[PDB]
Amino acid sequence: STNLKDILADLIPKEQARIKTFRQQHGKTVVGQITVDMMYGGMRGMKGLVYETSVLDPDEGIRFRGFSIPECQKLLPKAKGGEEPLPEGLFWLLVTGHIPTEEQVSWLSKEWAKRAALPSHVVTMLDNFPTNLHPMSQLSAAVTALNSESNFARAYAQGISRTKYWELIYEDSMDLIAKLPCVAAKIYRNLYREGSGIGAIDSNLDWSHNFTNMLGYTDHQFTELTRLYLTIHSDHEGGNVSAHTSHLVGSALSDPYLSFAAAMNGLAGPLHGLANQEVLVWLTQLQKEVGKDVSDEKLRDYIWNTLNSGRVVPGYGHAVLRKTDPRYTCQREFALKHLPNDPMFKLVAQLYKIVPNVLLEQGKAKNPWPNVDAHSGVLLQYYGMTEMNYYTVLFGVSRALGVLAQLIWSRALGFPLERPKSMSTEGLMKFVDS
Amino acid sequence: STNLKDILADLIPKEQARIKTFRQQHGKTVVGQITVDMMYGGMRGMKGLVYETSVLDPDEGIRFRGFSIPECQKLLPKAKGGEEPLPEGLFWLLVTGHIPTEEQVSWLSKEWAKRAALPSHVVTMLDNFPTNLHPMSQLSAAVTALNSESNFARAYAQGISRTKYWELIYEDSMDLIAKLPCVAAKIYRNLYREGSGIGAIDSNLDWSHNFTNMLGYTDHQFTELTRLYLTIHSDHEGGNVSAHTSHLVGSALSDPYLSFAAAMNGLAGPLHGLANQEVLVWLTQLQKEVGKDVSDEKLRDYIWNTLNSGRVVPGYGHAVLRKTDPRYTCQREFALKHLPNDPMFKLVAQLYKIVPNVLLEQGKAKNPWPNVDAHSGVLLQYYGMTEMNYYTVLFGVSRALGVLAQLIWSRALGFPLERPKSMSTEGLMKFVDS
Repeated sequence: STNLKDILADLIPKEQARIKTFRQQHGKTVVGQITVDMMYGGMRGMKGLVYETSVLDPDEGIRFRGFSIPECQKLLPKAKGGEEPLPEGLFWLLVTGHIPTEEQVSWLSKEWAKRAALPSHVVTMLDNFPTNLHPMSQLSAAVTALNSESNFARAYAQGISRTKYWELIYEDSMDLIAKLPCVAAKIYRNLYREGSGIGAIDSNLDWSHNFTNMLGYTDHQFTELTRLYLTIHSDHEGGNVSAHTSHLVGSALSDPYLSFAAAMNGLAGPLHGLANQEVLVWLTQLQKEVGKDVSDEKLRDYIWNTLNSGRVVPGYGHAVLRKTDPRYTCQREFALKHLPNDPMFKLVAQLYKIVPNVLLEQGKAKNPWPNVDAHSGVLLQYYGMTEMNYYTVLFGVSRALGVLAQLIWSRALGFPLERPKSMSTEGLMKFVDS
Repeated sequence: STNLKDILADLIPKEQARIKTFRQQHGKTVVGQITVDMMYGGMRGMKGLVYETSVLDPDEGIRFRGFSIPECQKLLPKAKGGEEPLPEGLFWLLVTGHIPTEEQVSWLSKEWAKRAALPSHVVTMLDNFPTNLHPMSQLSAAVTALNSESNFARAYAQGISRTKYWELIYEDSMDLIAKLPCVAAKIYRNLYREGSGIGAIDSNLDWSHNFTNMLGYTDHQFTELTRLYLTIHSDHEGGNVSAHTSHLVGSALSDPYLSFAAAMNGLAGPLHGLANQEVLVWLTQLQKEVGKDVSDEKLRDYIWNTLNSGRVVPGYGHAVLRKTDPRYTCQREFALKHLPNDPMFKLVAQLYKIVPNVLLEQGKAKNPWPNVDAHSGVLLQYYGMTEMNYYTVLFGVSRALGVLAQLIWSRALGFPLERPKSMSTEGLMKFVDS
């Protein structure tokens, strides 16, 4: 059927019954050890939470409810006259575990169009932000202010059953996804197009297309790039700072608006949300140093000199994943068919030819292949989206789809408050003796 | 000396050297097991992080760098003509591990006065928020907007040494603590005093007194209640949602403004920030049901009936702490000397007489004593602070002191990104076989 809520309602008791019998048997089964180093080291390598929407497969990349990225590219529905997978369909996949039909994606598109509205106090707030305020701060602050439209918040205050929490979490999550393009386009134009207006929603367009229209972009291939981008950056397990922050805040029964905004303050941190920008800065510098006509030998020399100097090539290397990131590969294929003669893409492609063979030869990088962030900037830049501070806002709007799909499930399955135990240094030294 | 930064700079390399040798020896020492139930159960009972500023002692209550609450009441400096401990002094204690002198508290008071300023865009934003927007949302959104004044953010973007991060984290944290009363009083008056102004900072007053003036309160004993309140709600280990959220977001190198605002979205959740309000609602109902002249027997009957009905007495019970919460006791003593004939306090006191003996007799509650949240509402209500939505904003302003004391230390000690490992249900079932 074309009602995502009905399907979701049917799947929940079944997953509840699967988890109930699993924990009965294996609840006290041990899955790991905690060390002193793990406590000092940011829980590195500690299995700490259940996050159902995605899992990293060391041989194939990130999987979306079992489906690899190549599989999602082929199976997820497209726009009419398009060939890139729609985010609507990714969202359906993460909530249900099932690839949706054309009829389901179209319905979801219409639903997000229906729900897309901003109250006048958020509009006013956004127009009064200074140029001085970072776009990620604008995004978080405006989403926090939209919790005045949270119906989970208001219903909880009146009293509702634990077993029904997921219902209004789903409703609030759908409304938030619907509004994100409006909030994000508003920020873009207030900062980078002199306060010009974002125009109106067209209810017959998909999410991505309404977003590029609101941004003021016109090129069909930019809209196609945005569909791909938003689908592939949508989720990457629960351990990363943006996912875990939404999870943790969500666990206190804070509504989707509050949870997502907290997540964006995490994504804004330079150790989580700047990888795209860092690669692009480094490519731009490289191009200046070495020139646009560079020989395979001269680039190899520069890479070798970089590594011998003890610096790293940004966007390359991984401890776990054993092949090139499919999300990188998706963007490479886009580039080859739509901007194969762009000079910055040629540099990116030349790096793909040369760097990994150098890295295998040095023999240090556990796996010498590039990730998604090595390829994303040159594509945005090609279509005139050159405001690098804004890149993390796009990642955010994408990542909403994954974190909110999980959040619905967390509440459906009754996941409790996240409350690990902390220790001081002095305390942990005493605990060591026992 | 009277420079907190200098003292802090002297202590850091010493704690670094203590941690270095500790992890050399005991780094691979195991401190616990992780079970499947712990993953499904919000990391309950998993030792997961190092948080230096406070530790829960099962026999004495929460300790602030080793000092119990009774010790902090006697040793922390007071205002002239006061007898309640100043928050300034608590902050000094958490940063240094040392009880400050009078000269140090006074200096800290002057520093927070010096730094207390709002830019015009935050003022405008606060005045344009609707009545419809919850005060906790107002607080978080305005603090996120103040990251435009973060000097850690701007310095990081230009490039600074890992070893110097704590310096600007300290600066930004001091500025944020300084501004919180302005932001919080602004919210109070815009919501509950028809938009009237908060007036100016007096540089010769302490933090609490400037806050009550800005709120529009006049009673000396209210200012004294606020000093006590802000000192005792300041920190309670790292495991709670507000602390852990600041810690986690902080770990991505997000600045103190972004970290604290994310923390407030966590505190806003009903499972973390509503305990005060819930007790007060329940006391008000109780008073109606049973009357103001209630006999010890009639109240005992109502408590017994409540428990036999299988409901709980809010603000009573604890799995770990084996005596009455000192933070409760602090408020009881305040009440006995300043509002001993208040009818709601008499009810609170009558409950203290009767409930715990009933709970020991039922023999279920591991420990039958009350916590801080059982006593805080009746005191706020007595002085005319009756806007219960606002109670969580006060808790927030207090909790800033503890979470930001830790955050400075996290960066001084080079704590890395918090990144536990997540698993799907399906994945965790497969991992079980191995």
